[PDB]
Amino acid sequence: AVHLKMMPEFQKSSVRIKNPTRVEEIICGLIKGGAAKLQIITDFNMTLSRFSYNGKRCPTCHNIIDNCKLVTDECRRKLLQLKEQYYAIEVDPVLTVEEKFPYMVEWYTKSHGLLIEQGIPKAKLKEIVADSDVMLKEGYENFFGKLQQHGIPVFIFSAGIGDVLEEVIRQAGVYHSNVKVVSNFMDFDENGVLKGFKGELIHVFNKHDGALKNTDYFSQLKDNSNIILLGDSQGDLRMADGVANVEHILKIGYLNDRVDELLEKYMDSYDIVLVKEESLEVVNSILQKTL
Ligand SMILES: Nc1ccn([C@@H]2O[C@H](COP(=O)(O)O)[C@@H](O)[C@H]2O)c(=O)n1
Ligand SMILES: [Mg+2]
Repeated sequence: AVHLKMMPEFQKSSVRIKNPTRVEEIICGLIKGGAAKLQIITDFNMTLSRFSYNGKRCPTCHNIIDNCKLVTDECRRKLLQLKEQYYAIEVDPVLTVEEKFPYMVEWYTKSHGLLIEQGIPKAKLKEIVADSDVMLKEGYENFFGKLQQHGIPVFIFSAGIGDVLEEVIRQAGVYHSNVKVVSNFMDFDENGVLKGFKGELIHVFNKHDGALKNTDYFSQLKDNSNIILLGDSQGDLRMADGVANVEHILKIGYLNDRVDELLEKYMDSYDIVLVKEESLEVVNSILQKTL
């Protein structure tokens, strides 16, 4: 049997679990299925990457571009101001998802407009990422390493910028063959210069959509009926909506901001809530028991 009381990673003050006996049962289910039945569905920004480090806020994939040498200071100022205004709406505890939705569309349209005007070259993304302040969560090597060792499908579903994300994990040497990325990918002109974004916009509150547009991926993993889902937003709860068959699903949520106002809602919707936590130690311990 699984006993959370016997696992010290589960007793750390950052770990908030509303239903410990249900979390035990789910983890027991994952262990029973082992590698053969497991798949991962995870968010990127502030879920696999850090929210802050040494008392400083860390960048999202968009922020990497916002802050880089290939954007003018005037543009960066506009982008900072958009970030201030619209992040405040994104995390606002008083608004509903449906109230936030149009403002998120609008943030993305305005910010992507401004990035396209700057003409970001594809060939420069490597240096831009190498010079950024992006940081992955503590334990990321063992997370991606254990998963690849056992061939576990990992679906990274991000409303950020796909080219940036891929370059972060590529440089960190964890972009292994088991990793699939779905995000907003840049569209480049004949010069290799940013001219737009491909496909349909993925934003904070429409991941349900993209989840269903990936049923080919999910239909090939019908046997992978045990799901670990990681996110930091309420909008990440929908990332598993396209899975073919769900037998056991564990939802782990990183609560990084407005903690007192959001704790109850996060504890009601995620099986495990990780409060101001910059490591993957909890999920890594579950993997250790499972694989
Ligand atoms: N222009 C933008 C648009 C979104 N974002 C951030 O990117 C995040 C989406 O990426 P994830 O889905 O990977 O978390 C949003 O939660 C938002 O805070 C940003 O930092 N700048
Ligand atoms: Mg996120």
